[PDB]
Amino acid sequence: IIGGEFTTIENQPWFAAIYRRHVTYVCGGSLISPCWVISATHCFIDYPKKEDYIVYLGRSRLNSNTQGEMKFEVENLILHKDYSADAHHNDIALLKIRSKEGRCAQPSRTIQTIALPSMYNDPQFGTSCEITGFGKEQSTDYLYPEQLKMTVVKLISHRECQQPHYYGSEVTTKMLCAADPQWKTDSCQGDSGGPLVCSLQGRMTLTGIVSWGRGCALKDKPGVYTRVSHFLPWIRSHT
Ligand SMILES: NCc1ccc(C(=O)O)cc1
Repeated sequence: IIGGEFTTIENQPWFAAIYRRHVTYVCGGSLISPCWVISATHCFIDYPKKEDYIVYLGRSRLNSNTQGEMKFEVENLILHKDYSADAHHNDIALLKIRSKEGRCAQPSRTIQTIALPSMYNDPQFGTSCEITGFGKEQSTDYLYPEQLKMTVVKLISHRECQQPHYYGSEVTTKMLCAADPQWKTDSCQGDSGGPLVCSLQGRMTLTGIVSWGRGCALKDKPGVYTRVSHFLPWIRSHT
């Protein structure tokens, strides 16, 4: 996350930190139900083996065990069959979580689920949503922040993101663009699979999943996100 502010897991009780054994940080995710964390397929396409991943819930730091956190193995890693990169397409994945004691996640003050959107129901452009992650704080940074971060970004119309000086055609209607009016804050390397949460009808909804973007916080190059209300049939069936 470029710019923005620091936060703890209580301000995003649904944020999941995903890691890979041969143990490093992989991507963020979102808990949509006790046994399912939703994320981005490009995060796992290179190491499809569910056995190498570890998922945490209620964790606010990248390399320190946050009090009250739950650790989970991936009982199942489901990647979207129609995925394709180069501007990732259908960048969505589902991870079924299960602890060593074979249990899923149990809600607490630091672990809650996030609601999915109603079909094809997205806030109007210009709406302010938030993004969470352990991503880089600066494009030239080598390290990832140790503390979780979040920032605000405004939804951009498909017509506006469609423009050439923007992302041209790389962006599809199954995608949502979001960015800062001054391009001073945005998601970056390490924030993928993370949630784009917007308030829809007075309800916090998982509107988008960090997917891709040209660099970070650069003019006319918004962050692109997998449009969740366009993959509900895929989510319900697969869960
Ligand atoms: N602004 C979206 C975005 C998400 C992820 C990356 C990246 O992993 O390198 C870059 C940009």
